[PDB]
Amino acid sequence: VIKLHDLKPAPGEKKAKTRVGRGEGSKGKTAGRGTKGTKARKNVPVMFE
RNA sequence: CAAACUCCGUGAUAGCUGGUUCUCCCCGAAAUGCAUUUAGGUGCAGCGUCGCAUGUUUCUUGCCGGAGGUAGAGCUACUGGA
Ligand SMILES: [Mg+2]
Ligand SMILES: [Mg+2]
Ligand SMILES: [Mg+2]
Ligand SMILES: [Mg+2]
Ligand SMILES: [Mg+2]
Ligand SMILES: [Mg+2]
Ligand SMILES: [Mg+2]
Ligand SMILES: [Mg+2]
Ligand SMILES: [Mg+2]
Ligand SMILES: [Mg+2]
Ligand SMILES: [Mg+2]
Ligand SMILES: [Mg+2]
Ligand SMILES: [Mg+2]
Ligand SMILES: [Mg+2]
Ligand SMILES: [Mg+2]
Ligand SMILES: [Mg+2]
Repeated sequence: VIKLHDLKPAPGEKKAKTRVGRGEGSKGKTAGRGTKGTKARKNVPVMFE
């Protein structure tokens, strides 16, 4: 018997989103951008070497 | 006031400064080279990580084959110098 409550997503379909910057517990204070730098502020184009 | 004030383009633009919030488990860097209107930025390769693949090809020692050209030494051997 299938009720609307027993539905199960398949193992591995649901990968949790990565909420960058939410405490030193997981991703803290720099959001995986390292310390100061251009990538630390906005970005650099796809082109300029 | 070395270009008045209010509104608007306007979230002007900031390679600069600050800040970036709940827990645990696993691995774990560099401050190097090259290039750069580049030197406090950035990209490539090394350095980490995760996955896949080759599953030891890697490591240590012993022995073997090797080329050096340093320490030292030498100079009636040269270049110098006494
Ligand atoms: Mg900071
Ligand atoms: Mg720095
Ligand atoms: Mg950086
Ligand atoms: Mg006025
Ligand atoms: Mg407007
Ligand atoms: Mg505009
Ligand atoms: Mg602004
Ligand atoms: Mg900007
Ligand atoms: Mg500061
Ligand atoms: Mg460790
Ligand atoms: Mg083997
Ligand atoms: Mg030998
Ligand atoms: Mg020999
Ligand atoms: Mg000597
Ligand atoms: Mg002698
Ligand atoms: Mg001579």
